[PDB]
Amino acid sequence: YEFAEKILFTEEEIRTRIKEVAKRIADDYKGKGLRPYVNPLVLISVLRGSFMFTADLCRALCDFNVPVRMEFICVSSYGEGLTSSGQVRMLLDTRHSIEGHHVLIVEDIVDTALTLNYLYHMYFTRRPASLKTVVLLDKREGRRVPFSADYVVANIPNAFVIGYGLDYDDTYRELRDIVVLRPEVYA
Amino acid sequence: YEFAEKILFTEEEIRTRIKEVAKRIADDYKGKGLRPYVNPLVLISVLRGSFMFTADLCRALCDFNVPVRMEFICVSSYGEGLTSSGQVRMLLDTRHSIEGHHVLIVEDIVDTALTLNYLYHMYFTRRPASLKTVVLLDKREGRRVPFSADYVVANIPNAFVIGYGLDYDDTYRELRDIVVLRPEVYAEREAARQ
Ligand SMILES: O=P(O)(O)OC[C@H]1O[C@H](OP(=O)(O)OP(=O)(O)O)[C@H](O)[C@@H]1O
Ligand SMILES: O=P(O)(O)OC[C@H]1O[C@H](OP(=O)(O)OP(=O)(O)O)[C@H](O)[C@@H]1O
Ligand SMILES: Oc1ncnc2cn[nH]c12
Ligand SMILES: Oc1ncnc2cn[nH]c12
Ligand SMILES: [Mg+2]
Ligand SMILES: [Mg+2]
Ligand SMILES: [Mg+2]
Ligand SMILES: [Mg+2]
Repeated sequence: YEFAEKILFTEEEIRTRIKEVAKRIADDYKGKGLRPYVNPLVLISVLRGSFMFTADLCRALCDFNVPVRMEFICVSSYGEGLTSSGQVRMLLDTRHSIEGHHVLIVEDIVDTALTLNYLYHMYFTRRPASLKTVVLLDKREGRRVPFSADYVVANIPNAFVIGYGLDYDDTYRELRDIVVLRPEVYA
Repeated sequence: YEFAEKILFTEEEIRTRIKEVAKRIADDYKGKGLRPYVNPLVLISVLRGSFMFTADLCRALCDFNVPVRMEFICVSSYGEGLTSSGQVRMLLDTRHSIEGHHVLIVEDIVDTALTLNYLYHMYFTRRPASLKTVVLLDKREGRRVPFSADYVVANIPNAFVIGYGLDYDDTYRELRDIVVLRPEVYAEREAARQ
């Protein structure tokens, strides 16, 4: 791992926390009567980074018997200095309607929050029975617009992290652990 | 699982198998000199069902120093049914070009092979340095079109399997094990869908 300045979390620590987050979620929804086919917890996994987080979480949720529905969405930048408001081009949206459904947006990391806030406001207008967010890493200090995630696996300083789905120039997504990219490397 | 007729593979087994499969891929691509940034093995994950196998496979590949670049594409065929629609819907293609690059398509299951047959043909014309496929499960007793994947984790009998990314009407994708869905469960649902 000589491209990393430090180890933030190992696969094990990540695993543990996810299970804790999943258990909290399960309790929080114990009342909503979530049932397969008719009333599942919809996970709108925001591609690409979220793919790894989403895979381990839906399984943790399953441990706690939470019936889920995976929706993968792919967004795209309109270009630098074109929106500011975090507007993104929807390349692939949910296959099913979220209207009347309990929805949970899944992101691997919230930093400036521009996109996540835009998405939250977007799905919010589609009238789901409820709408919350789960994010693996939260850079609380990086906000460019105010935004609070309902569930967070870990808060992190403003370091550039990689691994567990997170990349730098499309590299390192496959790492089992979350680490900090060495400044020597990204230079 | 009360909705299951049986469990074909548990999480542990799938885990060991993916591990062994990754070692093979590692050895096989050794001579290609895969390197991060300059020459990564391009993994094309076929959403949606491929998401889980893809997540665990790239990590197993990482265990063997295989640098990968991830690509998620989406193509639909069975919809929320039990049988192939026949047609394959290209809803999302690669972000970047695969030309000149070493590419490996990652699929959860190959049955009629209409999907992969469609994919392989599309990508072959784009001239990648190489193109191979890895399928978690092969229901070889189901081809509508011929297709031989370069890596198969497991062969399965002709039965509807769910779990580990694989669904029936967007359900059961989160299971840890791969199990056989009872026909009385989808039958009741299909009827409800009717
Ligand atoms: O709040 P922000 O400052 O936007 O930081 C977090 C976002 O950036 C990343 O997505 P990215 O652009 O890397 O897409 P990716 O998930 O496909 O890698 C990450 O994957 C989160 O979406
Ligand atoms: O070999 P074939 O007979 O083509 O069938 C196998 C394909 O069908 C399924 O995808 P589906 O269309 O169900 O979409 P999904 O991955 O999004 O569930 C499966 O996930 C493979 O893509
Ligand atoms: O530190 C970080 N690493 C990878 N992707 C992101 C997104 N925002 N900030 C990031
Ligand atoms: O057994 C099966 N379960 C889920 N997807 C598919 C596609 N082909 N065959 C299926
Ligand atoms: Mg992201
Ligand atoms: Mg990124
Ligand atoms: Mg598929
Ligand atoms: Mg399917």
